[PDB]
Amino acid sequence: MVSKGEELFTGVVPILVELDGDVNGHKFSVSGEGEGDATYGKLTLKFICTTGKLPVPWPTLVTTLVQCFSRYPDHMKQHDFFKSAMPEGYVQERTIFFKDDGNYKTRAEVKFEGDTLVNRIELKGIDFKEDGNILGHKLEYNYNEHNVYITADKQKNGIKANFKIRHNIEDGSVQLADHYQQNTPIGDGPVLLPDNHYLDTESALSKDPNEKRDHMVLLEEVEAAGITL
Ligand SMILES: [Gd]
Ligand SMILES: [Gd]
Repeated sequence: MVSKGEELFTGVVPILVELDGDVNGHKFSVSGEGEGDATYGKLTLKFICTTGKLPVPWPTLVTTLVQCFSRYPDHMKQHDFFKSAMPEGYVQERTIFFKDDGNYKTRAEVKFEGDTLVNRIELKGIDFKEDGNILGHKLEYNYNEHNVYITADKQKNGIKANFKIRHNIEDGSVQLADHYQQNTPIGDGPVLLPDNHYLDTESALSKDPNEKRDHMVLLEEVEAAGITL
C-alpha cells in the first residue's frame, strides 16, 4: 500500500465524532459513534444532540460531522491525501455559506486516538435569519448526492476542496450551501498530494425508532473518481 496511513484502513475502523457548536448564540453539542470500512467507502454513524434540541437542521451538519473513509480505486491510490496524513491526522477547516442566510465556520481535527478514528469539531455560525430555512427548521430530512472537488495545496502540504450542497426545503425548493475547505496535516511525515479529482459522495439519513433523544442515523458511501484508468 502506497502510504503508511492507508494500512490503518484495510479493515473496519471504529469512529467517534464530537462537535461543539454555537449558531447565532444558540449553543449545542453532538456526539456520534459508529464504524468505517474504507475498502468499500462506507460508514455507519449515529449522532445524538447531547444538549437536548438541535437548533439547526440535522442535514446542515452532515458535511461537518471523515473523508479518510473514501474508497480510492486501485489506479488512484497515490491521490489519497486523507489516509496518508494518518495516524497523526489532519486539520479540516471550512466556511460554509448558506445562500440568502448565514454561514458556518468549522475547525476540526481528524486523527487516530488509539485504534479509533476521531473527528473533533468546533463550529461557529453567524448572520442567520431566526425565521430562515436553517434556524426555522424548514429543511427536509434527506440528502442529495454530491461531488467534492479536490485540488492539491503544495504550500500548506495539504489539499483544498470546494463544492455546493443542495438541501431540499419542505416545499420542494432548494437551500444552497457553498463549501470551501482546507485540509493540512497535523504530523511531520510525508503526505500524498493529489492530482485534481472528486469524491462522489452518497448520504442516507434515517431515525433509530427506539431513540428518544434528538438524533440522526447516517450511512455514507463515497468513492474517488475523475482520473481515467
Ligand atoms: Gd454516485
Ligand atoms: Gd457510489
